Amino acid sequence: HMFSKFLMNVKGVTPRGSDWANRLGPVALFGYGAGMPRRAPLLDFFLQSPRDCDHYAELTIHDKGPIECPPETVMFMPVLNCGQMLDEAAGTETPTSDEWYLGSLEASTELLEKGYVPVSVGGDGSATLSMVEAYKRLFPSDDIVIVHFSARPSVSDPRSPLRVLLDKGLLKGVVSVGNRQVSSEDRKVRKLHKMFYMDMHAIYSKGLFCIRDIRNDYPVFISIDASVLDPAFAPAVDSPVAGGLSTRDLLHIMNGIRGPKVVGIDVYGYNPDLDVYRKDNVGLTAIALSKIIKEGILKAYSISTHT
Amino acid sequence: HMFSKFLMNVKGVTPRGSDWANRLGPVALFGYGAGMPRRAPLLDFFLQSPRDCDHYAELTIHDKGPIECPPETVMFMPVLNCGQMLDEAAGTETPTSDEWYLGSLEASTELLEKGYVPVSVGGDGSATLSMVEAYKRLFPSDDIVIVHFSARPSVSDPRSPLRVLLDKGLLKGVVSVGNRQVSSEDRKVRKLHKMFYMDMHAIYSKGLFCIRDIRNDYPVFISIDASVLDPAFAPAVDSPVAGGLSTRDLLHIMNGIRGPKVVGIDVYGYNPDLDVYRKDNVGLTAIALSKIIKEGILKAYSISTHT
Amino acid sequence: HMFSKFLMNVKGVTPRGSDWANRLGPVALFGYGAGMPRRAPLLDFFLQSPRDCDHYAELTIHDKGPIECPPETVMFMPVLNCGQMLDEAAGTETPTSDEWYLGSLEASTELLEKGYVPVSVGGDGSATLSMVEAYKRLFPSDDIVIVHFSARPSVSDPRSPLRVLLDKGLLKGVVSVGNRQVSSEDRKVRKLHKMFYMDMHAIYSKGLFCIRDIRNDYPVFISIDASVLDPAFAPAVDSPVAGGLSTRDLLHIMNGIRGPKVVGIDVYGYNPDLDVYRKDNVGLTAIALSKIIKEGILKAYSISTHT
Amino acid sequence: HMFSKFLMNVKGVTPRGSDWANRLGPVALFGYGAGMPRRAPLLDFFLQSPRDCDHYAELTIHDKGPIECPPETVMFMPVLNCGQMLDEAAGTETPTSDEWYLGSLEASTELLEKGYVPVSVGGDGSATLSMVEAYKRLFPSDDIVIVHFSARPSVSDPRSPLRVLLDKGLLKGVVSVGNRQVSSEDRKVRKLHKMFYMDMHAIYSKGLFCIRDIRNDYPVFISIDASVLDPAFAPAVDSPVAGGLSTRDLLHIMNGIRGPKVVGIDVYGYNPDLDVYRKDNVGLTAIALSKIIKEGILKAYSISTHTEEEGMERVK
Amino acid sequence: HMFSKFLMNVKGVTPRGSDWANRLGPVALFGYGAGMPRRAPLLDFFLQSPRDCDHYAELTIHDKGPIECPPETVMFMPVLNCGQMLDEAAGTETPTSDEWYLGSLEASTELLEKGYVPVSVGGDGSATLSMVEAYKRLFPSDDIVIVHFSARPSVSDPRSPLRVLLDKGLLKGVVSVGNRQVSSEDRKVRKLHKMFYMDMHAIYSKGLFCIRDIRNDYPVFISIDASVLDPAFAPAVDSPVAGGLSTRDLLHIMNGIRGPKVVGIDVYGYNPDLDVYRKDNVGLTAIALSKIIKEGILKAYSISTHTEEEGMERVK
Amino acid sequence: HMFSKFLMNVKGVTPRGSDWANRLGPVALFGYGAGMPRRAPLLDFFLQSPRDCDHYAELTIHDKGPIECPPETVMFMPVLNCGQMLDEAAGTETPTSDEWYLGSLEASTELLEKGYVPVSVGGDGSATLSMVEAYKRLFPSDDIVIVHFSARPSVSDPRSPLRVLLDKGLLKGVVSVGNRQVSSEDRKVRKLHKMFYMDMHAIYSKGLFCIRDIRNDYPVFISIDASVLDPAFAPAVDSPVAGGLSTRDLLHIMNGIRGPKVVGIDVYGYNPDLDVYRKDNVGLTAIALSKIIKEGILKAYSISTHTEEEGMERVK
Repeated sequence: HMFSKFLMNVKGVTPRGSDWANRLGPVALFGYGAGMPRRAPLLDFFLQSPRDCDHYAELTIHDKGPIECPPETVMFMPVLNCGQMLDEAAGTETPTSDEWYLGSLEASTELLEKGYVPVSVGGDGSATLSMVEAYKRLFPSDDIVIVHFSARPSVSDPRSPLRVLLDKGLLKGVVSVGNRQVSSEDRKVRKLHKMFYMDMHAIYSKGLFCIRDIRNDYPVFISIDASVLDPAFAPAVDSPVAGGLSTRDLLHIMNGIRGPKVVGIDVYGYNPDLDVYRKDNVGLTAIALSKIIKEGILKAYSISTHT
Repeated sequence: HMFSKFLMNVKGVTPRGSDWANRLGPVALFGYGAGMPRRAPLLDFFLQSPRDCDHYAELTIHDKGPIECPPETVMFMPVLNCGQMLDEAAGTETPTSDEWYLGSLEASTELLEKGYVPVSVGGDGSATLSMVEAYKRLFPSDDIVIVHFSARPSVSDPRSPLRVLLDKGLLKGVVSVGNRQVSSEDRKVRKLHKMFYMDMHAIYSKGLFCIRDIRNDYPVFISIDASVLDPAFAPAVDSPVAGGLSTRDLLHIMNGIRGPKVVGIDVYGYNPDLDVYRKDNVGLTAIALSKIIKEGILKAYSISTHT
Repeated sequence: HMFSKFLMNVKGVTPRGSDWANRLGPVALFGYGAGMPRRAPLLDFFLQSPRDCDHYAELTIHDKGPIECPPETVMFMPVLNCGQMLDEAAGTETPTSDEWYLGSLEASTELLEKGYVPVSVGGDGSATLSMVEAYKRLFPSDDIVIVHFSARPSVSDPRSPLRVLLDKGLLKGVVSVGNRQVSSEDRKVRKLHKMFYMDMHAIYSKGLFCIRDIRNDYPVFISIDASVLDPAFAPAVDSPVAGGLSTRDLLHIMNGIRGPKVVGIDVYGYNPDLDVYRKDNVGLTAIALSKIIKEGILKAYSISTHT
Repeated sequence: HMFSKFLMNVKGVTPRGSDWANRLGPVALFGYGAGMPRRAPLLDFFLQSPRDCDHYAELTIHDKGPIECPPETVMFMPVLNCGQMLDEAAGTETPTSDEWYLGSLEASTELLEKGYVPVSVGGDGSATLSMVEAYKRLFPSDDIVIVHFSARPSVSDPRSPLRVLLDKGLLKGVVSVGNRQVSSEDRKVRKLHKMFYMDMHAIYSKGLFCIRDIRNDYPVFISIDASVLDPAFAPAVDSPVAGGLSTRDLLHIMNGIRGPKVVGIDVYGYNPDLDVYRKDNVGLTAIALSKIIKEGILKAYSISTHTEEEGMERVK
Repeated sequence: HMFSKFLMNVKGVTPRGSDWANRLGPVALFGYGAGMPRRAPLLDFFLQSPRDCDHYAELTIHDKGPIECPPETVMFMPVLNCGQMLDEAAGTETPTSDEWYLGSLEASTELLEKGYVPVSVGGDGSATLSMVEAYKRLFPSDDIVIVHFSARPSVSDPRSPLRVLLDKGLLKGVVSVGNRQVSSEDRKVRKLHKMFYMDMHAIYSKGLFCIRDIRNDYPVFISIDASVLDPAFAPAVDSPVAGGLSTRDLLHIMNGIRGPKVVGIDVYGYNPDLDVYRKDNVGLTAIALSKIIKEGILKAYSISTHTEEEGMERVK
Repeated sequence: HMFSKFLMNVKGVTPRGSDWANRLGPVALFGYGAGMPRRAPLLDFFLQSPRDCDHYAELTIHDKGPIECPPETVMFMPVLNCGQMLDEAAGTETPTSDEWYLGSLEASTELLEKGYVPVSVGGDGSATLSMVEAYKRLFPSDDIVIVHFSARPSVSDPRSPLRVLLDKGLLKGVVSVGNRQVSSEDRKVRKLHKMFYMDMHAIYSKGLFCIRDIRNDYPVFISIDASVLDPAFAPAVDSPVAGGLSTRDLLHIMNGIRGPKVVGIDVYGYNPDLDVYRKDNVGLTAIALSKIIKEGILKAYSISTHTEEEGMERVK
């Protein structure tokens, strides 16, 4: 409804240039706000952040096409900024969770068929559900695995984005990283669906930096909940749980993610009303998530299935 | 005096059910406020926190008995909430350090003879002195060792809780973990009483996650000062010292604590007036200490002398 | 101009006692404010901080001489407090970057010829330029190497303190530690001047605590930018970059710095208007940098070329 | 014929008792000499070696049943000594390859149907083909994985035991350990049959005492060629290849073998005429190999699919 | 009698000078052949081996005093060669067990009272019993710990040297290193006398180059059985057990031995008739053992209770 | 004379083709027997050993050219077998030291000018002096570093090959690996010529599989004395020193050798009369050494200055 301006802009996105096949990318970036306050400054804060990555590459942000492939010598990575989905000036009505879903499912379908890798910033994680279904519908043959970073397994509620994808059998497998609050009900669902998981204490006690190897052949959807970070690095989350990952811990682990291609990326769990602020009113979580998004984009451009 | 309501409630606590012998536990929880502001929100914040532990077990909080042993298949851990010692509505008079001592010594004696493991939350660390003496008086034959987590050795002042226990010879040994501010006077007392210590830089440079082994046969009292954490994780401490433990560091190390039983647990050094707050007025230290308390309780239920 | 009171005080500093030759030290401490707000509380906050180091030694702060060598049994380390360079009560005029330079170059020249090791606290890093030139002019034969801790290489701008020293060929070599934002232009300058660097992800993935060895024979200038720390530990920096060093990480690495003597120390990049504050108005970065300064001083007293 | 005395003794073996209900074991031990000199003293030398193992347990060797399942915690491991297959006394004729096969096939078949874990000692590796086919014929349902210790992949030759098992499609998977002489034809067969391998240099550089905890749920056959050991430890092999495992290395690696049960064990590649001998005529390889056989027997009694460790899942 | 020539030479040894004031050493070296063949060439072969050690120091062998305490930093280690105990020339009679004991007891007694650290070479291990009792008789005040390198616990037999020392209550503690053949009766004695042990498989899995820094304050006797080494390195032992230490492994582990001083050293378990020989008749075990004896002597000159490292305390 | 047949065959070698444009190789292999018994079978035994290497590549031995540069990805490594230097058939006179030198000097000179990497097998180490001087005479511009594997520094004697090269100032640097017998005169020469060294105990304690990634840009000569290996792996050396590298250890360490190219390789210190033999008269050292020669040849074909890893610089 007030996604309409955002939706029509994605509809007219110039399709993948014919030199982007046999090539990872390009990356399509947009803002997602489901379950979060209307004022969502994370996407804009990212666009303001420096574009030099941890690895020796640089993001190139374009508000509109044409998005064309550069030489692999200069190593630039084009990002098409599709902006916020919610037109914050088109009204005061709050979109229902079903409206967020439909709008997200439509934007993902469009960006994927156009040949872009969709990267959603913000929201409560419901975006994961919509753009995984969008890929599965467009490519029913492909097997999808989800690498999910969170403090919680988030598969307790049958209406959870991860739980819905599992019950509908759209996922080949699930990799849960950094859980540190696991209920018995979570364990039952983990057993039933046979999920692979590495809880926080397990990662720590077995060399946190000693994570590099093991081969994965299936296209990967990367779902990142901000709560996977320790509250000292990411306070702006609902019901924080201490003893989590550092920002550098998270970057290292996600750098070791293997696969033939990235299905999509979801960064979420961020609430500006819960953040810790510097005296100049900049939030800690925004700073942390800004670099996570960047290295997520780089991963979408450089992911390999085995080394 | 205004501990009277709290004290009479402990007096009527139903003694250990006859299926709790040959069994670790149960755990008795109460609030302690000596040397700290009257508004002590840490205990209440803990009771509000999620009860799923790092390990696959769950705390079960009861305000009153009966506290009975469940099957070891369901793995529940009963915690008897005895509430705050200081009746914050009974007056405006501040209890002296001697009154805090007497009240704490009486509550500990009662909870121990009832068959409970006492866990004290809050205060300045003086609670350590009182419930160690309460155990020693009730069990003069048993040898007690203290595992003490702090940024400082805290044995300089002859009136320090740790120093008093040492001079009175109630301790078999002392394990100081994570010191990073050691005076020459501290070193003299460490030499005289032959304390085992692993300073912060020593822990770090010799594999922080490489701490697991070595056998201990003596019942352990766990004394945890919040200052042992780095100020980035626990700012709410008097005279903070940078370069400390992360929350995950602390959880890992305390998980490796060995012994036949836990004498008692002291979590302290927390001042709400010194904390760093999120925009929704929740303090970082409260979040950190909330999980430390939980895994301390779990340790009291699962501690083993050697593996 | 309003450095005049500070400058005349350094002019009358009692020269190195004749028992300080064949001996590392003493250390001269002063405040530097170039490129930063006039209210610079870092130096005063350090002087207020505890003086017990990580290692079993203690700083002894003297506002005036005589600064004489104590026995190596008591292990005291004299620090001559020269106070803030900018007389915050002498006027409202802001010194130009050229005035900061001249004033700093003059104070360094004086403190060095007096036999002191200069330690500058605060500013934007321009102090590095002035006291390295002061040493080179006084000792043209000696070869100088810089160990530089920063999130950025800071050699992009031809007017950067590090870049100027390089182009003028006053440095034997450059060790950049903890970069995590490297532009292509940075890489070109790193290649041209043949700088040794260990970027953040490289340090982390190859055992962060596994850094100890390798021999260095050249006198070392230690330049520390606060941005090298993760924003969770040091938020008070311009344009923060997540995924940085912890305070303990930094202390460990700098402890492994080898050399025959310390040329000088620069701690900078701190802006009180950008810090995260506790409820009692103490900044996190100030706490972190306070201990970095202390162990920097200790390094100036105990540095060795190889073990 | 040559195997007559041995076979009829194997027939009369009283099947394992009901006391072994859902229990690993027991183990049946016999000599196998295909492709090797007539004097095959490795079996005799093992039966003379100490019974105490690395881990705290004791071998108990028996020539005849009943094989009593010991009290739950005494840590005894009964072994049924079935003796030598070839009876050198009766006859002077060397069995053909196919005769060795049929002999090993029937012996393995009988012991398996009686509920024994067969452990073959000696030979050139042809035993691996026989007893794996004996198990697969008796239990077509079970999926078998082979852990193969050797200096060579031993699948280049179309007539090789392992290559035959793979071409017949009788194996779920193959784990080759300690190869250090791999031909191009080997590598062509490796990808063709998708077999897992950890070459010798790869084991060494990635911490020899750091071999993973991958969970295996398929019954394991353990095929051990002596050539996997360095010639300094096991010189009694044809065409020795330097740069191999130490006996300690091998014991550690085989101790990490995972599975619900062992389908069978084959220890081979030993030739007395190629050994290095002490002044009292005891060979070094035989010393090393008797230790290998013993810990192989212990593995058959205590193998497990994985070590359950809370907080982390296990890759299959 | 048989020990007559050796004993009277030991008697005439000029006691260590005053220059050794509060100093480790010196070391007295002698041959000991109890339980072993008459030709015992290990001592002669050691005296022929190079003097330069692993760590930068040089052995200086002497047959007669005075043994001058070298300048503080020249890194010379004087060794007093006391020769063979049994004189094969004088007489053809084999000494009984008790005669070996009394001979070793008196020799050890004399060298200790003269201020020498006794290093015995050869025999079956009976020397450990003698010189430990010689030290304990001379210094009842001192508490002794024994570090025992062997493939076997060697305390099952009530008549075993180590078992006798434990039953007589002459030891503060015992550290058994490298066991890989442990019987149930052994384990019963181990808990009964509360002896510390690190079996071979435990040493290997937990990083062989990762043995701890536990502080020891008691004087150490070092009892070294050659069987602790793998048969590939030391085949000249009775009943060899595969899967042992390399010579390098052993040198590293014994280099980590802590203590105020060494009470004595015994290197045994070597039999020339069981060795593996090169074409020029040099045995492998003798090569390995001479290196072991040398680094044992160096240990006696430079042993320390602990390495003081700031920030962390040391477990006793 | 003695080298007549060998030399004139070396002269007629057709120089490497233009297909080797900016390419490592090819390798020329020849026997060298200075200081050793007349029967020198190490070369023959290597030419009989399997061609397949540790890493996936295959040796292809040739007696005569043309040596065709193989397709870019077939992983063949052509080796030119130049045979034995000394022709035992023609004449019964032992060459003097200087005659060995001149023979090796001219052979090395010819092969280098033809664009071959010379690999010498056998001798006492004198070959190192010859071919390094042959390279330095042909390429005075290039700075050479020597990687020297030995149990001894081998620079005490003023007449030692390495000491001569250092005194003549023909080397940029020297990396001594695996020393375990270092005299005081050695240490005096070490600081005097500022040579880098990693002694055996230092390699072991600091993780044997943990040797660094230091970048080297100078052409490397690889001088390999068999004594660097433990006597259990290589007993056929003069005055054996226990506590050395395993064959595996050595292969790993030499695989980490960095450089733009190999100037030459010398494998020596082997004496058939000092070896330990199997019952079929095959020596253990020869087995180990043929593996060493093979991986040395592979190193000459695939050596690199450093592994470029993003984010961290390399110490030169």
